[PDB]
Amino acid sequence: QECTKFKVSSCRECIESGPGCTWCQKLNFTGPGDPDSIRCDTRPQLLMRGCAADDIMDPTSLAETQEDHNGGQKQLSPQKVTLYLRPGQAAAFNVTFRRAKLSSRVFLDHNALPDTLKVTYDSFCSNGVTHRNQPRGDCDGVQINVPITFQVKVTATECIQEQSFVIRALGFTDIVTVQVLPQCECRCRDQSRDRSLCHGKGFLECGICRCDTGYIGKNCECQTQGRSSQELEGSCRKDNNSIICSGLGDCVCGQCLCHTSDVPGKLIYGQYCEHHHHHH
Ligand SMILES: *[C@@H]1O[C@H](CO)[C@@H](O)[C@H](O)[C@H]1NC(C)=O
Ligand SMILES: *[C@@H]1O[C@H](CO)[C@@H](O)[C@H](O)[C@H]1NC(C)=O
Ligand SMILES: *[C@@H]1O[C@H](CO)[C@@H](O)[C@H](O)[C@H]1NC(C)=O
Repeated sequence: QECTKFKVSSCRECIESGPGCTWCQKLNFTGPGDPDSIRCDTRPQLLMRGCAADDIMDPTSLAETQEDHNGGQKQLSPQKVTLYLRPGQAAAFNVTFRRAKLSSRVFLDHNALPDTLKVTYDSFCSNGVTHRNQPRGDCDGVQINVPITFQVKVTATECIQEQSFVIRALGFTDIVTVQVLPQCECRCRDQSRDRSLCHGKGFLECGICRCDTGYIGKNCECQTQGRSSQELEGSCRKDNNSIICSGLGDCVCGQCLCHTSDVPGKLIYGQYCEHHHHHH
């Protein structure tokens, strides 16, 4: 929790909806009556609905760090950082400053960023003052050979374009190079290893079948044979102002297939899944 979403139709659209949002790519996850957007929810919700660990798509903001050989750099480490940023979720990483002669007071800052990137600093000073969530790193009472730590937190407001920026301690030539990359795309299972997926009449895209022309259904199971995909839906809805199969079933090649329940003695029946029995 929490995931706010509206009629999401792809894994990326789900990820973009907020850091609490995750996407279930499980084949047939959306049973009768359930639209594609049910695939997008908080991790605990999907788990509870039977989405397995390998089927929850949930890329996360993260930092990778690299240090050059030695000399290299002396005072700031690490020398290279790569961030993968999911919108709304901070990536955190630590920069160490090691005084050599100067200076007693040390500030940490970065070059101007686009409005899409928010950066704050925690300062873990040795004197031992602590600052948190500040626009700049700031430590007084810095001493030679006793390293100080700054925690850098970077948040993107969108799926950003790959860019770089630098972090520097004021008065020093040292550079921390920060590579910034988006983390918005899902790594989903494609249909390469099974020609029967989506009945071999559509493309599998993070659990959703995108059916070839002349085929409809969650699994592309229904050939239309030019009966319009409308005519077909018409025998699944009671009136033009009503919803298909009462919101409780799928229109499967012109006929409602109703949600089955594990609850005794619940039965959803009728031409449009309109009869909701509690005593069957
Ligand atoms: C998905 O459901 C369809 C029912 O139309 C079925 O043909 C297919 O075997 C199912 N695939 C799974 C569970 O992997
Ligand atoms: C950075 O260092 C601080 C202070 O030692 C520590 O509490 C924090 O967990 C570190 N942050 C990361 C991202 O490793
Ligand atoms: C009937 O209602 C559906 C519901 O969305 C709509 O797509 C369609 O425009 C309507 N058709 C006519 C001709 O009334």
